[PDB]
Amino acid sequence: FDLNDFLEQKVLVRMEAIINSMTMKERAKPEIIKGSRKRRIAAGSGMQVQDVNRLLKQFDDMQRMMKKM
RNA sequence: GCGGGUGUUUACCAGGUCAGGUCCGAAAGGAAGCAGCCAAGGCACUU
Repeated sequence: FDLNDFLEQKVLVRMEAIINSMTMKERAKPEIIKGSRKRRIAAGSGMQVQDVNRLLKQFDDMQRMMKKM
């Protein structure tokens, strides 16, 4: 379960836009997303880095909920 | 070696285009621009 499936699953428009600025590798291996990438992304989707982190924050909790059944 | 071709590779770090999202604007319209793609470079092979 990567950022892709989570993509298929109105704050949504923004959560989609953020993921839509990532590369295929970033959507598949979310951990490789550190500072520099975050800035590229944040700016790429007209967002604030803090927002991106929120997005990553959610997907993480969402991820865990998966790895429990 | 020069040129051509082919496979593959490359988040951002002044190439082009720019979905989605963003900014300015009441609006009409403007601005920037990630991913993709194209191009370009790399690693090889080839002619």
